Amino acid sequence: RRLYWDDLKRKLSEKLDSTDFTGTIKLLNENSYVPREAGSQKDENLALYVENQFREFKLSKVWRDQHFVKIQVKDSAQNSVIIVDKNGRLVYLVENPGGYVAYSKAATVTGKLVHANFGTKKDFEDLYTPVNGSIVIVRAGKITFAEKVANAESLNAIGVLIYMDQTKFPIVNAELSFFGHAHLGTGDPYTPGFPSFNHTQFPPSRSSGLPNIPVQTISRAAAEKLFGNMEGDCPSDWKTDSTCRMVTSESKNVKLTVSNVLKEIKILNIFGVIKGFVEPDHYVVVGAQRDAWGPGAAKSGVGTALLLKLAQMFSDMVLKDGFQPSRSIIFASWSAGDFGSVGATEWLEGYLSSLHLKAFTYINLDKAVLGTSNFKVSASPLLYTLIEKTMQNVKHPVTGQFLYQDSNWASKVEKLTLDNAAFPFLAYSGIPAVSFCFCEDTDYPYLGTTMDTYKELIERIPELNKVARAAAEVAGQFVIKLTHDVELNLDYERYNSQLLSFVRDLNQYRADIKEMGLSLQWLYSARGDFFRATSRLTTDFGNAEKTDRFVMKKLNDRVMRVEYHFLSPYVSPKESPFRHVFWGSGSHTLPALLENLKLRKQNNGAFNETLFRNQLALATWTIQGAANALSGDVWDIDN
Amino acid sequence: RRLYWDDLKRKLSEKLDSTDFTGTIKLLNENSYVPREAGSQKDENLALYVENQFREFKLSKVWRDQHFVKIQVKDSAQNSVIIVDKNGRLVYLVENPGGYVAYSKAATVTGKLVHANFGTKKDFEDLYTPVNGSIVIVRAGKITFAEKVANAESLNAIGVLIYMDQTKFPIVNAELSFFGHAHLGTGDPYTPGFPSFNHTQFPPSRSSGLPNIPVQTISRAAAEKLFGNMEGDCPSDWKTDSTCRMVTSESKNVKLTVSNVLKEIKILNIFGVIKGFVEPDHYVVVGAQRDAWGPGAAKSGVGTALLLKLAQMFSDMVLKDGFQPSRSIIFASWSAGDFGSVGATEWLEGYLSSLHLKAFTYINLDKAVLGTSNFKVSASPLLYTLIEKTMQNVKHPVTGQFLYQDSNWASKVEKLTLDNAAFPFLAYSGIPAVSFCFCEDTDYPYLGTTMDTYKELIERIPELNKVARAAAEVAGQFVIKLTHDVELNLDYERYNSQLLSFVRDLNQYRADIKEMGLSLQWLYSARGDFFRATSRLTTDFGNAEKTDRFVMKKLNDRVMRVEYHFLSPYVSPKESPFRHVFWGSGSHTLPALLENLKLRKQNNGAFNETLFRNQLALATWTIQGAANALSGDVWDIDN
DNA sequence: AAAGGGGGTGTTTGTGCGGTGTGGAGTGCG
DNA sequence: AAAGGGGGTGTTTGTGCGGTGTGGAGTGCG
Ligand SMILES: *[C@@H]1O[C@H](CO)[C@@H](O[C@@H]2O[C@H](CO)[C@@H](O)[C@H](O)[C@H]2NC(C)=O)[C@H](O)[C@H]1NC(C)=O
Ligand SMILES: *[C@@H]1O[C@H](CO)[C@@H](O[C@@H]2O[C@H](CO)[C@@H](O)[C@H](O)[C@H]2NC(C)=O)[C@H](O)[C@H]1NC(C)=O
Ligand SMILES: *[C@@H]1O[C@H](CO)[C@@H](O[C@@H]2O[C@H](CO)[C@@H](O)[C@H](O)[C@H]2NC(C)=O)[C@H](O)[C@H]1NC(C)=O
Ligand SMILES: *[C@@H]1O[C@H](CO)[C@@H](O[C@@H]2O[C@H](CO)[C@@H](O)[C@H](O)[C@H]2NC(C)=O)[C@H](O)[C@H]1NC(C)=O
Ligand SMILES: *[C@@H]1O[C@H](CO)[C@@H](O)[C@H](O)[C@H]1NC(C)=O
Ligand SMILES: *[C@@H]1O[C@H](CO)[C@@H](O)[C@H](O)[C@H]1NC(C)=O
Ligand SMILES: [Mg+2]
Ligand SMILES: [Mg+2]
Ligand SMILES: [Mg+2]
Ligand SMILES: [Mg+2]
Repeated sequence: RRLYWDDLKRKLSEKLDSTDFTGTIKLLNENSYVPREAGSQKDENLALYVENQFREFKLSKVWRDQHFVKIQVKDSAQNSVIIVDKNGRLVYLVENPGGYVAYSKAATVTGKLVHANFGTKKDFEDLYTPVNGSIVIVRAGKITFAEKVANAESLNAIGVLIYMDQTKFPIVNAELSFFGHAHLGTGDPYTPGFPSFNHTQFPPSRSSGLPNIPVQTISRAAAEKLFGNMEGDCPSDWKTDSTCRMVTSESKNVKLTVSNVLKEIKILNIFGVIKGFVEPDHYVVVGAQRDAWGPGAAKSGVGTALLLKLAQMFSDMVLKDGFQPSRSIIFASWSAGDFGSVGATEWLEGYLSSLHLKAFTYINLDKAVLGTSNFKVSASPLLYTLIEKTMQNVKHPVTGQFLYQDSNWASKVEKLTLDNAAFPFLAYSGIPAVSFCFCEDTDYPYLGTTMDTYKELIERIPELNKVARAAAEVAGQFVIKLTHDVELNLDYERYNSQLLSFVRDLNQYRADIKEMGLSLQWLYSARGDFFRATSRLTTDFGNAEKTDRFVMKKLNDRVMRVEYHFLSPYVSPKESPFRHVFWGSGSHTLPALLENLKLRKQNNGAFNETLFRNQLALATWTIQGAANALSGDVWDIDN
Repeated sequence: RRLYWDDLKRKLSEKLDSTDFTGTIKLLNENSYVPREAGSQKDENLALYVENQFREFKLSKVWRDQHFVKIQVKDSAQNSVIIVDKNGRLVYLVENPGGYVAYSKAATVTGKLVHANFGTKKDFEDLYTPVNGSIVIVRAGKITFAEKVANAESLNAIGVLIYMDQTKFPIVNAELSFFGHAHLGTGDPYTPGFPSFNHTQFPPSRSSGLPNIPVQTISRAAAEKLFGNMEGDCPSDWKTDSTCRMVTSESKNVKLTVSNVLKEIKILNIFGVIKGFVEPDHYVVVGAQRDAWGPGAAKSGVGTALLLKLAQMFSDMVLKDGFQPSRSIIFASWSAGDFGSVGATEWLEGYLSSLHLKAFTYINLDKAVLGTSNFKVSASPLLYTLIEKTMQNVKHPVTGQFLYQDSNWASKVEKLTLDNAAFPFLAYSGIPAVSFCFCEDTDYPYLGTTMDTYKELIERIPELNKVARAAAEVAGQFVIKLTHDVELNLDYERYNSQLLSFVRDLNQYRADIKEMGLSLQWLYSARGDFFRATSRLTTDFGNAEKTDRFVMKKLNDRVMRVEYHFLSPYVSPKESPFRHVFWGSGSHTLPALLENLKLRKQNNGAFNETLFRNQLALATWTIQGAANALSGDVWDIDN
């Protein structure tokens, strides 16, 4: 190898030092590209610009991907929130919101309005007033809109109102309207599990994650108007405004009118590839959402700029600096990401067989520059060692210190959530995924609104160029170290900590497990067997000669199957897309098993004996099968 | 390569010429090994003998596999079939059968007895007397017992009686009792989809294929006694005995008492491996059922003898003749095969992650010598070219002619059925599977009875040694050509015929498809795309250098994914184990789509519009995704 | 009979071929 | 207090360690 890690890192750094990220973001926030709603003309214009840029970079191949998806848009009739008397007579209009929640059911609901803090399950459980047959008003944040709506609907609430409170969203003007989607999932909600291509002819199907109650986003002024008609006083545990109130007066009601209409649109996914020199059929996917409801400077402008600049720099290094990737690099520009990563999920569903054990890592650039105080990572454990090594190399954009300051950062990593485009890659496809951001201690206030302009981003983050340079540096080092080395730099040994944590959590209910005719010895043995398999694999890697391309291919295939073997092989990928037992959603996951067992502990009566027994069996054998497959040949398994 | 195909074929032939198959079968039918019911002491003794033989052959590794499965056995109380009056009073006992149907519901049912020909759906549809609230009596054969019971149960019959008629089973004595199982599936019916290991702790689960009505096998004398109390005359279209009758007299009823009890038993799967010299992690599995209800000479003795002799010959060639397999060879001795390939299916479920894309072919030796007139093959299309090449080489055991006599043999190959141990490998695991037999035009009469002794086999098939030698020759040539060549000898191009046949069958309902807002252009394009992918792969194989181990590994992996890509990625592997869209069972298969569309054509009212639309979408995209994955890299797909 | 349709084969993938009235490769009939 | 239990850590996978009353690696208390 003419270029080693040090020389290639230096080349990446000197490419970054002469890159104008601020100019690219400013160009992406031009009037020719905003507003940039999914399937619009501006979205298609930016897709064509991205495609022409990928062609200008002289990538190995540039190709398009058209999907026809169903999304919700505002009707000609305006959604309205209205205070009505006990007899339904008009009192006074509250607000005709400018924003809306996509995939909210188009319906009119009237009833009492009661306040939940954030819509989390703890907020609903610890709430004095029962939320049934009543509209719940929740504050935006701490969970996705879909989670809030699902939690409210599971308690038989007839509607949801969402607003951004002053404390958590210190926006100066209270009339600002924002956008979200209430689909508890990813992709097109009307083509669950299948690619939504013309080939399917779009059969009548409907995802179970679609809400059945109206959902509406209202401005802070509208929320204060509603609180003016309420009585209860919010608890101090909710660090919210003093104007916030709990329950509507007994002589008033709220009529929520939602009339969003489904629209079928064409979304483009733009791809470019830098084909590898040793193993081109294996690749790292680098993706960034392109669409945005408003201007989307931080929502999609920063990610698209990072994608374009990374593609340019990597093409320059491969073509001019002599960089020779062993694997390929795919640069993906997703569309319809504001509706739940629709483009990425439909691409994953369309090409699942082609991406199976070929794409071994997804890097998400969405909202990578969102602030400057903290560097936050949510990723698969396989990427923890790579992230730690990158953090020890990349300096902080503002302070001269390296990003690696906390030795225990890995124990504070948040699980990937539905709002992240890396979640479909990890939980559904079993491809290790990483999402990182430079963020503050608080959520970005303008994210998802009409004030998410480039001017606001450059005002909130002066020296945005350096922060974007640092984000592109960590992403480029990810790509280089995942693609140039003879080893994949995926740490299968990091799942030993995950299994230990699961065993420790499950040991809290040993009395409950002993009350049933069950035992934890099989899960203990599975944890030990997985550790032994990882140690065997590390010994094999150490013994193998690096120049021997065959044995290293075998070992790298064993490493690539690690994340796939944690997808549940017992649930329907159509009904339960997120089959990952660690990071997926559904009763097949380990957290669901722990939740069911905790329900048994509380003696609430909602515990399901048979469901828990099946969960324990399937989880135990999923872990044991992952260990067995990682160990080696079928005859080498101990039992 | 010191040894080429000709020299190695000659070595195999000269090893076979000095092999005593008759002696091995006679030894396996000794009193120390019969009767050999699953989980019994004789079954364990034969498992230990097989393990000691594998160790004596000096195979690379010999290992065991213990499963604890639930099977049905006869109670202390005898099952009885009784003729009763209209008031339920005893008339006279018909028979206390010596055999039974495993997994039949233990219940007592009384009602009218009506005759269906074989229990096939056509037999029930074309039957004058409605079979509801009545016991149906069917002839054994032409479909599995489970299929008969499911067909009867779907029409609300309260019980099933099975007998072997004189015409189809020319057994001299009419008192012979036989055995079967009524589980519409494979594996342990009480651990559906999961390995049934101690790790699962055996949660409360139940397969949907278990019948809910009593099922009993009765002797021919008992059936004639029952027909003596019947009135109707069977149609001449049923080529059955003249004694057969249709419907019970109006003044008589049949009381069927079944009291089978579940028993948990330990079954052993004995394995031996001959590790390859180039790609040991990939292997061909050669399997044979060991257990049998009776003596099981043809049911399990012949297959086990063939397995032992093949293992001996291949170990001798690898150790003494210099044969150097590129891949490995696994010799598997399954147990509990009489209950629906329980051992093989539980092994597949236990090690699904380890066998995934590692086992690329399963060869089934069960009932390979069952006669001498015909050579019958049921296999995956990927193995059709290998089977044809083997047939052109192997001479017929009796006549000097080669096995390949009919040029159109491939169009007459029967689909693998539930009674075959290769069916779980093909339909569930996506591993190409082959089952062959030397059989007559009629079913083996003693198969599954207490007269399936070695004496009957040697009387019915004189020169059994030569027929067993020919069966071992075709199996050994299968193993050699699948394992020695640098190419896998799997013909992906044979699925072009399957897709053409599917398109031709679907073209019969173009008017019905046009009546709905549907089109077949996507399936036509999928067929063409799959052909283009296969042609591209053949061109790549021709261009690639054989000595280049890396590119050939890549191409062979592309070939190995072919059968796996035809498993439906949209159904639950637990609820629908047989996910193969061609050879599986369920609404996800292409035959199910055709059946639904035919239901639309008949205007019966049972057609499901939404189900058919989803079926068409999912089948179209399964075929298109298989084509896309076979074509190559994701960027090389045309659209 | 005459102008246009559905139903048709089966390797050169072919899904076309609707305009001519049989024929691309294979092939009908109102 | 004394003999035996459930609950406990967290790399040397550790699932053990129940008999001693704290300790394997880490570590309580009736
Ligand atoms: C694929 O399906 C989409 C719709 O799902 C088709 O697009 C529509 O085409 C009709 C007729 O041309 C137009 O009236 C609609 O406005 C289109 N919808 C959109 C969202 O553009 C498309 O034509 C289909 N493609 C193919 C090749 O059949
Ligand atoms: C507990 O979970 C089991 C599933 O493990 C539920 O049983 C299922 O019930 C549905 C109908 O509601 C059936 O279609 C399934 O076949 C059942 N599965 C099994 C394995 O029994 C059961 O209903 C749950 N209990 C409660 C109280 O919700
Ligand atoms: C695995 O489970 C089986 C039963 O499913 C256990 O075997 C039973 O063990 C009990 C107690 O030793 C005996 O009374 C039964 O007769 C056994 N059943 C059979 C069919 O043999 C077995 O002990 C379990 N293995 C482990 C290691 O726990
Ligand atoms: C036709 O098939 C559909 C499935 O494609 C059936 O609809 C399902 O009905 C069950 C309850 O019976 C629900 O749990 C499923 O969610 C439904 N699925 C869908 C996609 O709708 C439908 O019932 C069938 N029709 C008939 C008459 O049997
Ligand atoms: C909520 O449930 C309680 C208990 O059944 C019921 O009394 C109450 O009326 C319900 N709420 C509404 C708005 O009906
Ligand atoms: C079978 O169904 C028909 C139609 O409902 C009914 O009349 C008849 O009684 C049923 N058979 C029995 C044995 O009840
Ligand atoms: Mg036509
Ligand atoms: Mg012609
Ligand atoms: Mg303990
Ligand atoms: Mg210590």
